[PDB]
Amino acid sequence: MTEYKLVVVGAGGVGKSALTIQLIQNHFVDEYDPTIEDSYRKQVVIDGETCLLDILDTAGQEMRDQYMRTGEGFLCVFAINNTKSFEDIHQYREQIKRVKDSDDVPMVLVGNKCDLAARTVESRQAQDLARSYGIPYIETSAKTRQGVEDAFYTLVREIRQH
Ligand SMILES: Nc1nc2c(ncn2[C@@H]2O[C@H](COP(=O)(O)OP(=O)(O)NP(=O)(O)O)[C@@H](O)[C@H]2O)c(=O)[nH]1
Ligand SMILES: [Mg+2]
Repeated sequence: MTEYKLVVVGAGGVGKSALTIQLIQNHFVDEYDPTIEDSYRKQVVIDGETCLLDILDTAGQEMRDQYMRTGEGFLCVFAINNTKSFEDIHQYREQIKRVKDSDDVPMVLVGNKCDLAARTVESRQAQDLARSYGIPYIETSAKTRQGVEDAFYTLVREIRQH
């Protein structure tokens, strides 16, 4: 079956693992557990297509290039309550394009932790940034599961159109 190699990247503590585990295990992890490198494989049916999602969950701690190279699509995540994680987004995108030798790689910008009230990053500025990159923007919450499937499925569809 079709296998989609997805890579989750972004600053430390934005919720990369929480989003992935919510998608794979149906539960919100409210634990301090920094990631070094973890991979998840799950069979799923998306729009009638039986496929295998091979997800690489990466570390936020500044081996990256190696895994970005094989990745077919990327979820670039930041937290809506951490301005620094939003700014860092640019550095991650630039590194992905340099490693993939392309100006256009399947990508989705993910604004996580939208269940929080203390927002420092307006949805407008994130949407504007996404528009300039030419990629979709989706707000998620690993806690309420809001937008979780949306983020991953949209990335798969982006890969299908590339
Ligand atoms: N309220 C709320 N907390 C979240 C959300 N996603 C993650 N968190 C919390 O944020 C903290 C860090 O999440 P985690 O998934 O470990 O982040 P990471 O980006 O994977 N960290 P690392 O890069 O070190 O591997 C945890 O306490 C987790 O519960 C969310 O949508 N809402
Ligand atoms: Mg993690």
